[PDB]
Amino acid sequence: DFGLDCDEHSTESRCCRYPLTVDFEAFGWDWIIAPKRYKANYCSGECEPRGSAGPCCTPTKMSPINMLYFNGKEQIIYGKIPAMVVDRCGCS
Amino acid sequence: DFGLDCDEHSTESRCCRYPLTVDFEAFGWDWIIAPKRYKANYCSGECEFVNPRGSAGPCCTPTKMSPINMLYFNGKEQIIYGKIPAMVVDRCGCS
Repeated sequence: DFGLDCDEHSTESRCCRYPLTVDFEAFGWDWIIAPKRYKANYCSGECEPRGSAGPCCTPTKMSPINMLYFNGKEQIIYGKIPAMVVDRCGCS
Repeated sequence: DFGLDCDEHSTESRCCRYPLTVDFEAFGWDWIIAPKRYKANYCSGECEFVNPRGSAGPCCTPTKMSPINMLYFNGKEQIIYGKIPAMVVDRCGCS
């Protein structure tokens, strides 16, 4: 099947996926040209190398984003950065 | 911190650190010279509260991990000696 999606107003106790904007500009990371901002989302809820065996509401599928940024050497980098967007949440 | 250690068959519900041996020789990775076997451990237990991780809910996860040095083949009479990061769980906690 699929993962569950929730808003800030859900009274959902199970492993669910919530919206979240990651703001690089707000972090102050100005070496990042684009994007200044993107939708990352996150996982939260209960479940009835990485060293965790216990079930946990974790991203079960993530997708990359393309970024444009400085290394400060008059060197601008355009790259595909993996695992930046939580597309789906589930337990282990 | 929240560093509890448990052995197997422990009666424990809280976030604890359990033993686990990773055994390259028994697994058959004969290209791995050393270590043949090492203590990796893992985290397990419940966590109460009243970017490429993207998890907010509390979870029993390693709060500290350490590397191991490995000696292995690429099969070209090429033996590689390197520091391999995050291979040993040293401590477990909720965050």
